[PDB]
Amino acid sequence: RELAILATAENLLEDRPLADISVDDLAKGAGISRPTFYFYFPSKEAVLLTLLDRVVNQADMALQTLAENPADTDRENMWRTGINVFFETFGSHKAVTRAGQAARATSVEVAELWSTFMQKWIAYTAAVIDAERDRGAAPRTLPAHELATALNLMNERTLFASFAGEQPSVPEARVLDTLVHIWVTSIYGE
Amino acid sequence: RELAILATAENLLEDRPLADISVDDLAKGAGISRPTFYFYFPSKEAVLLTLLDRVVNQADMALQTLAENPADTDRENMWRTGINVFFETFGSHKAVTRAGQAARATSVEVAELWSTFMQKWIAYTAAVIDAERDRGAAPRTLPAHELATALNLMNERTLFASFAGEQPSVPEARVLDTLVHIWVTSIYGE
Ligand SMILES: CC(C)N1CCC2(CC1)CC(=O)c1cc(-c3ccc(C(=O)NCc4ccccc4)cc3)ccc1O2
Ligand SMILES: CC(C)N1CCC2(CC1)CC(=O)c1cc(-c3ccc(C(=O)NCc4ccccc4)cc3)ccc1O2
Repeated sequence: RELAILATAENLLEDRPLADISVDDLAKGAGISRPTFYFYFPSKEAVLLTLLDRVVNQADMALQTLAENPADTDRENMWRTGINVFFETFGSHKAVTRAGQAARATSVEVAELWSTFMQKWIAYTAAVIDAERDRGAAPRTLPAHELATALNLMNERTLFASFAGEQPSVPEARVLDTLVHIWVTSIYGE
Repeated sequence: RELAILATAENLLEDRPLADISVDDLAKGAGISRPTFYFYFPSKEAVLLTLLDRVVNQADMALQTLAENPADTDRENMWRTGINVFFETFGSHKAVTRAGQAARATSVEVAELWSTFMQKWIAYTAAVIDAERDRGAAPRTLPAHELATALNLMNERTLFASFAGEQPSVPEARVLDTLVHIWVTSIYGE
C-alpha cells in the first residue's frame, strides 16, 4: 500500500504538479481512504520526499557500484560512464526530478536531502581529481574541490533543463557528450 | 514614488522573502497608501518582475558596452572581464537575484524574462566561440551553441549558489577564477 501510494504519486506527477494533486487523488489511486493514506504519510509533500529519496539513493548506490568496478577504457569513457549514472537515473524519473527540484524552494527536508548528496558527489569528484593529479594524469590548476563543485552544479542545472525541455537547454540526446567534454577539458587542460 | 516602491522592495528583500512582505509593508516604506501603491503596480509580484528586469537589462547593457569596447589583454582576461559583468551585476543585487530565481517557479512572466535573456547571452557566446574557431584560435569540438548553453547554465547555477551561500557552493571570492578556468579549458581544449 505504501508502494501503491508512491507509484500513484509518481504516475500523477507525469501529468501535473504536486500543488494540483490532492491527498484524495493519491488515496483514490492506491485503492485506500484519505485517513488510511495519513497512516502511511503525513502529507503529499512527505510522499515526494520519499520518492526523491529513492531516486537520489538509486543514483548514489549506482555510483558506489561504478567506483568499486572500474570500467576498462580510456579516461574520456570512464568519465562518460560516471556522468551517465546521473543522466540515466534522474532521466528515468523526470517527474520526481522536476517536482523534487521545485520542492527545494519550499521544503527544508528536500533542500537538506539534496544538499547532503551533492556534498557527497562533489567530495568523491574532488578525491578522484586529486588522485588523477597525484598519479600525474591531470595538472594542478584549480583547487580540486572548487572545480568539482562547479562541474557538479553545471551537471545538476544542465541535466534538469534538458529533462524539462527548458528554453534554453541542451537537447537530451546531446547533453551527455556536452558535459563529458567540459569535465575532461576542465580537469585535464593546462 | 515608483522608484521609492522599487527601493523599499529591494531593501525589504535583503531581510526576508516576498511571501513574508505585504503590499502594506511596501506602501508604508514608500510613504504612500495601499490604494496609491496599486496605481503604480498590480501586485508585489509585479514589483519583483520590474526589479529583476532592471538587473537583467543592466547586465545586458554592460555586456553590449564590453562587446563594442574590446579589452586589450590575453584571451583568459578577455573572458574573465565578460563573466565579471554577471558576477558584479547580479552580485550587487543578491536579494533581487535570489527572489527573481525563486519567482521563476511561480511566475510565467519572470520565467519568460529569464528565458529571453539566457537565449540572448547563449547566442552571443555561441557566435563568439564560432568567430574564435573561424580565426583558428579554438578547435572545432562540441557544437558551439550546445557548449555555450552548458557554460551559461553552469554560470547561472554556480554564481547564484555562491551569492546565496548555499551548501554546496564555490566561495564567492573563488567563483570568478573557477568559471573562467572551465570556459577557457572547454572552449580552447582539444
Ligand atoms: C578516469 C578515472 C580517474 N575516473 C573515472 C570516473 C570515476 C572513477 C575514476 C568513476 C565515476 O563514475 C565518477 C563519477 C563522478 C561523478 C559524475 C557525475 C556527477 C554529477 O553529475 N553530479 C551532479 C548531479 C547530481 C544529481 C543530478 C544531476 C547532476 C558527480 C560525480 C565523479 C568521478 C568519478 O570517478
Ligand atoms: C577572447 C574573445 C574571443 N572574447 C572575449 C570575451 C568577449 C569578446 C570576445 C566579450 C565578453 O565579455 C563575453 C562575455 C560572454 C558571456 C559571459 C558570461 C555569460 C554568463 O555567465 N551567462 C550566464 C548567466 C546569466 C545571468 C546570471 C548568471 C549567469 C554569458 C556570456 C561571452 C562572450 C564574450 O565575448
